[PDB]
Amino acid sequence: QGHMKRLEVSNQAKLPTQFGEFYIQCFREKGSKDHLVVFTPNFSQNPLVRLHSECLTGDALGSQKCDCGGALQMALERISKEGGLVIYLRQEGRGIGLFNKVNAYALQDKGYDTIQANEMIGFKDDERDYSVAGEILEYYRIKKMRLLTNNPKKIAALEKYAEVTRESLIVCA
Amino acid sequence: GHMKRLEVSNQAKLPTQFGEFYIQCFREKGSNGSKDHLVVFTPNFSQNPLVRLHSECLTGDALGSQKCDCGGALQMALERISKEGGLVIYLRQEGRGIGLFNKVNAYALQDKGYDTIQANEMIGFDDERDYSVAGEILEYYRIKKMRLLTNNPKKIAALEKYAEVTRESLIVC
Repeated sequence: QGHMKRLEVSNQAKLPTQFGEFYIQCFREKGSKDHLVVFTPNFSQNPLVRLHSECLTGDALGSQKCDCGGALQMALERISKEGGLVIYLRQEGRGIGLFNKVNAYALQDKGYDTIQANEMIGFKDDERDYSVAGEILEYYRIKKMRLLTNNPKKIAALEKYAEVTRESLIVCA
Repeated sequence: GHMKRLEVSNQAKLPTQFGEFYIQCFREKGSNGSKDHLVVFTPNFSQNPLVRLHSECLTGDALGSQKCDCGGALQMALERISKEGGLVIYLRQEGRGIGLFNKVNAYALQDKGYDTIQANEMIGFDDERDYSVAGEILEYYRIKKMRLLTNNPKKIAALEKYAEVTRESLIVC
């Protein structure tokens, strides 16, 4: 589907998974990051949408940490039963990346407290931008949606691209 | 703290559905955040440890894909190192070093029934994966002998340069 302001869209492809049959489609922001949307063949005019920030440990390694453990899996189970999309953004560790997140873990392991840890690695504010997700929503022509999130910054960002109903994602509560 | 090509994080504990691992991030110095390689390992592994040199594959690794290209491979390797002792060296080299965007387009061509010669040409496909950073990781952990869980002669051939390698076959499908 071509390009829209340094965002390239791949063809869609079938992906059979243990959760069921999805389509996937890559959105390459050129800079340069390959985001992915995973969607059920049919979804409604008010689909369940999960905006997921990459978390390698929870997503791929079966982490049991509450930071992101089980979250991707829960979202894929939910869109599978109910229809919808997962918008998989490549923004590991709130935008500061895996390296720093691993050091944050190791600081936690040694028993530093939250503020000491942040201070030592350097993480000031959450550096994530979600406007790229807005473009993906326009591409699929989603006007209203149920967003699976407990993050008001994600809610706040997407409400200028569509009508958002919040829905909580409690994996670890 | 640096090495030759890589910067190394602190080691961090990761509790997983497979057992308790340690993880350590190896970042290519002067990389944007897209070369944060990760080693996942069991505490105090042997002198002939099981090693999986894993090329990032989002669909298999994170999305529960049932495709034989990479479906189940990461899970199998984590189950195995947890029982036997060892390491997964997770290299950020999605799509044979060509990337996720191209991989999804390659999938879409297979969906349409193009044959393998046709798909390659149309995608613009050489296997661009370098494994020499895995060598520095092996040197860092002082691994001079290993059982390499793979069916790829190029992975074997490359790691033979740094250590004595015994091949172990990976059977997922």
